[PDB]
Amino acid sequence: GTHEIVDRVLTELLKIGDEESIKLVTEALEKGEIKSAKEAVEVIKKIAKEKGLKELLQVLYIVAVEYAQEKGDEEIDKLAHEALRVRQEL
Amino acid sequence: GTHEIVDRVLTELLKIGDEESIKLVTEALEKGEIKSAKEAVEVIKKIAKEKGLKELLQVLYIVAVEYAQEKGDEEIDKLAHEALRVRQEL
Amino acid sequence: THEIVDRVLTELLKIGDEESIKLVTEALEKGEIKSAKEAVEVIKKIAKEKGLKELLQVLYIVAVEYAQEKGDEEIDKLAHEALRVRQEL
Amino acid sequence: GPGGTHEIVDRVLTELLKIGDEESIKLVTEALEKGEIKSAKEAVEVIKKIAKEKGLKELLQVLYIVAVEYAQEKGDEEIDKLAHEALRVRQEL
Amino acid sequence: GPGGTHEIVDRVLTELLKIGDEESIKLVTEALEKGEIKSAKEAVEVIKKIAKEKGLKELLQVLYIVAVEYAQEKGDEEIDKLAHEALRVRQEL
Ligand SMILES: [Zn+2]
Ligand SMILES: [Zn+2]
Ligand SMILES: [Zn+2]
Ligand SMILES: [Zn+2]
Ligand SMILES: [Zn+2]
Repeated sequence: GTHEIVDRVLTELLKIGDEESIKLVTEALEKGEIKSAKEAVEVIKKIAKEKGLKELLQVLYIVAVEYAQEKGDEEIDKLAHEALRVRQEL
Repeated sequence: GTHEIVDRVLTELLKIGDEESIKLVTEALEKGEIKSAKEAVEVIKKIAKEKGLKELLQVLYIVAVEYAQEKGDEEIDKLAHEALRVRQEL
Repeated sequence: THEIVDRVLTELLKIGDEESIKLVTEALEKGEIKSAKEAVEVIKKIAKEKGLKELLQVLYIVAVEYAQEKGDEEIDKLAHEALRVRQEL
Repeated sequence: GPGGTHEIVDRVLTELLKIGDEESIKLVTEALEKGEIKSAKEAVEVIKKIAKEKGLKELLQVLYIVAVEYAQEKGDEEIDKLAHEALRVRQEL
Repeated sequence: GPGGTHEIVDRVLTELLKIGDEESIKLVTEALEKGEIKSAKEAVEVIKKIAKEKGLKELLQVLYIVAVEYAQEKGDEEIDKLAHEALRVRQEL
């Protein structure tokens, strides 16, 4: 759950070589800050808004919206769209 | 249903950085208008024909034929081919 | 029923082959393609006459993956003919 | 049998088209039409030797990828061995 | 056994071909051929170690992706933990 969102975000960040978001996301994971898939999205969303990381929010939208689709989870879908909104409003 | 079409369109728009189409599509989604995948294709195709958005229609054709293929939806398949006809007539 | 032509147009789009999209969509409009086999035959014939190597490339890939998916030996045979027609242009 | 034959050969041909390698395409399609390839294992073996003879590191790369993924799919340990062989041939060129 | 070893090693090689990392391909094939690997988990540890000692950032990126997806497939928390270690080792290189 936690790792399912986080690990995929990490993988997608490596593909675009966003090394700073990789560092920040992994820290949040290791700080014990993530206990659910839902928690992963809000934490990663918050981090990206604070540091102005448009590509992190793009990755986050894609990963969460597919996780929500795959699991039938309406809450994750909401956070994914809200991530893009943060991305727009940067 | 609705989000099945819209969310993949947004994901594909993100992959090519079509920031203009992303604005319009999430705007259409947020406006509570779209109640079905068929309405999703209709609204996006009409947006993109009005604005002359070749890349949106291409993404629309692909997302909608593959959705119509998966679920057996003759109406959506028709709408995808109409998306493509408008694009070629741009 | 026309699974093959849909996958062909998606691939033609990526390479921006608007002429093949046109000619392929025309064949679809007229009711010509009602099965996988007729999909490959009609598209291969159209690519042979109009001299479209890129269409035959796309058709081979699409047809051969379709054949593998469904275990359809006649489509496989058709896919390789389209490749041969390409190699002789 | 031809089931495994075309799974190897057709995916190799698909990948060669993607990189535009007409030289390999002609070499593989002619070996297939000449009856040189009657099983998955022979496909790998024939394409591997063709590529070694002509120094086609790009064809061995495709062959390795297609063969090891087929070997994992079918649990075929002989395809897997040939696949690693293809990679070694590529590496020694 | 050899199944899990090759599921890890073979995909790493596949991904290394895609980025053209011939230095890593050689070091990985060398470790495979030397019977130094009995399981998927050992494959990850040995590849992670080589990549640390030779400073191979790209091998570690490939290793994380291969190992973390294998771990998800197999419900294998030990291999997941290795995958994140591989990313940390890359961060310090
Ligand atoms: Zn993990
Ligand atoms: Zn959604
Ligand atoms: Zn259609
Ligand atoms: Zn074939
Ligand atoms: Zn192997």
